Amino acid sequence: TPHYLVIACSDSRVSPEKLTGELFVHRNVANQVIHTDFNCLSVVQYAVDVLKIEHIIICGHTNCGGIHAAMADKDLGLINNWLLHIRDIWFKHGHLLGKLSPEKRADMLTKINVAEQVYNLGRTSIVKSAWERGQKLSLHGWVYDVNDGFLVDQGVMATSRETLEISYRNAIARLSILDE
Amino acid sequence: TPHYLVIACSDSRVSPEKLPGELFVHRNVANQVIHTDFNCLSVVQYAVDVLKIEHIIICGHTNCGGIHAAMADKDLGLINNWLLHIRDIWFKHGHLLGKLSPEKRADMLTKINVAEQVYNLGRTSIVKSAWERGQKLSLHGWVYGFLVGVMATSRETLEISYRNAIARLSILDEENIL
Amino acid sequence: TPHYLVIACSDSRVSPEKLTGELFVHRNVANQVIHTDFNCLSVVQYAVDVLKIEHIIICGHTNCGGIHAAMADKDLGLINNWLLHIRDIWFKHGHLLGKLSPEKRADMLTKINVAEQVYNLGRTSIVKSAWERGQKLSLHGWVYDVNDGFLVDQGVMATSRETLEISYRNAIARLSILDE
Amino acid sequence: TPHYLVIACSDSRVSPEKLPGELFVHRNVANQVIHTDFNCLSVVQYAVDVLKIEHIIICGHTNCGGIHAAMADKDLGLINNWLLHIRDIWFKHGHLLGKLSPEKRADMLTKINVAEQVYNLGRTSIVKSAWERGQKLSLHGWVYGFLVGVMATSRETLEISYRNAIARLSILDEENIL
Ligand SMILES: [Zn+2]
Ligand SMILES: [Zn+2]
Ligand SMILES: [Zn+2]
Ligand SMILES: [Zn+2]
Repeated sequence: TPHYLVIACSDSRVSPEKLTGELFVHRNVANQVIHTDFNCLSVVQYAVDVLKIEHIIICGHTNCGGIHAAMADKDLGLINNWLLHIRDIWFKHGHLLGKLSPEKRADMLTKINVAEQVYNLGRTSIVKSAWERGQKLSLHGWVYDVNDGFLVDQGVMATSRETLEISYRNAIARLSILDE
Repeated sequence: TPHYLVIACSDSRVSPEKLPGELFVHRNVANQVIHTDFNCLSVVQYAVDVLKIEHIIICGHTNCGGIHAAMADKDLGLINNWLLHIRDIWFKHGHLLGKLSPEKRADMLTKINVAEQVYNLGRTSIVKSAWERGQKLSLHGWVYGFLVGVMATSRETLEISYRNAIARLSILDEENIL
Repeated sequence: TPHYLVIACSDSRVSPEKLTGELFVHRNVANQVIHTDFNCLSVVQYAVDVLKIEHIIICGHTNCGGIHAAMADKDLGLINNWLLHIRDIWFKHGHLLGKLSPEKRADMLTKINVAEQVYNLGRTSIVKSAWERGQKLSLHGWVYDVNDGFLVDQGVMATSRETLEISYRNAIARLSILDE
Repeated sequence: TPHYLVIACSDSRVSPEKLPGELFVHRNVANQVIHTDFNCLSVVQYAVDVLKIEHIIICGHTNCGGIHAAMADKDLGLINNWLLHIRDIWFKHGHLLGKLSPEKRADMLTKINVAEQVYNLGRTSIVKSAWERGQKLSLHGWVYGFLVGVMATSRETLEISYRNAIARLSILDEENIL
């Protein structure tokens, strides 16, 4: 029975099964781990403390309607509140996203979003505690592209608090090198 | 582009994409719609108000870990709180479920659970408002090699269809009685 | 420093300080402990596991706008979702509430609501665990009346899972005896 | 009947009712407005849309346990997750805070925190919509024997007032620098 928790986007048309009964699956809009979302956290706590799942994959995707909607900033109603976390992420990386041509930002934000969600998952009390008590647990952030059908392990792979901080830092720095 | 929102369980072996790009998908433990879950409510509000999705399917499944875990009631930690809503639904139907033999109880609760979550979904401000302003929106509760319920198209048919599912489930087959 | 967590209503005009720096305070609409509300649960977990607060009081009040709004069933918007938990409580006790004259139901629902929130608090993983590991912890449900300025310890006092189940049962049964 | 919503901290010694039946009150740990907290959002939506409350006050306080706990970063369990939003705000202002001496850092974060939570409140769909439809609504961020900030009346003045509070807080008194 299952060995991977995958956290993926609700509007991704590639299923996690296809892009990988190994799988325990959470999906939400823009593949978020929000610090205080009982729904995702519950899932994570069950996967780690009960099922002893040893890999968590957060998978984003290009051409993601949740990302595009966080960026366009329309009055969508309740979902805007959900998407504000992604807006906080755009402004965390505002200088970086402003250098790019505007048809290119969404795909940058999509990758940055994945790194930030991994960083959040790694910071939950649940994952911190598992790493502190010796439990073998790895986090991964991937981004999938259906323009291709293909994948990028998005620079973020973490196996301890140490490797989370480092791999988070370097993913962002690797994303800050710009294709002319 | 998407025409269906599927709310399904995180431990389900099968992709909701059994049954491609017509699906918008939310997965959580025991396929719940909790009145006040920002995560599931956000998905529903976006599907309905923004994407104009005209069908919401809550799809449960038999041999559900989350259902079993809610009944075993061990100290699992945080997930126990999430599963408390499942234990409320168990006690709402305690006389019913006690009339089954032990080994049949899980699969009944799985079925009851779907009906209850459809009732919740239909009582959201999101869905009630969409029906009140004439939007076409149908809700479905299914249980997943076949798909074995509840079907709503308005607040009156939600009430009808929920009460019928429960009465229908209250009628016990000999092979299930204790 | 503090020895009581009080959970009270956001629209109550009597403050918990007055009706009791002893106090750590949570307030929300209709003084709820909802199973999966990270906000209240957080508070409870901190009070019990960190501050080692030994008493939790849930205090309701008569003439409570949250209760009245759950009962009238207007399209209020987002808050209706919050108040649905209270609607589930009305229907848990529908036969009992139908016997009463309609000008009397709200005050009955207010008291029943308090018993149900205590029962929920007692069922959290946090409180179950504290009782299981020997920690001294008492729960109380009170209802305050500003028609009077006065109090009723609403039949629900709990110090273990055992006393929670019992005291919950008897509170409801005591509330089911009707004043002709 | 009520004219003020007060969002204050659960560990505050003083009743928000220092400063009677004019107050509708929400209390949580470190007086947060988290974008997706159903509890606080519900209160705000009811105050604004239903009770027609024209003022929202986020009132923080010095010597705040929740702020201290977020900075100490011990393994407290569930509450750590709630306090993570506070640590995000710390790191958003990491260069600022690192320029203070250690024993002054808490009280700066308390002040920053209020400003950040007012910014959150002003960016809610609830508040943005109320401003967009012309409703009179002002937001305030205060820190509590005196009341030592941010004041918003529209989305443009929210932006102005938030940026000014942060720049104003960035100007360091000699007695606070390290
Ligand atoms: Zn997406
Ligand atoms: Zn399942
Ligand atoms: Zn009240
Ligand atoms: Zn405080």
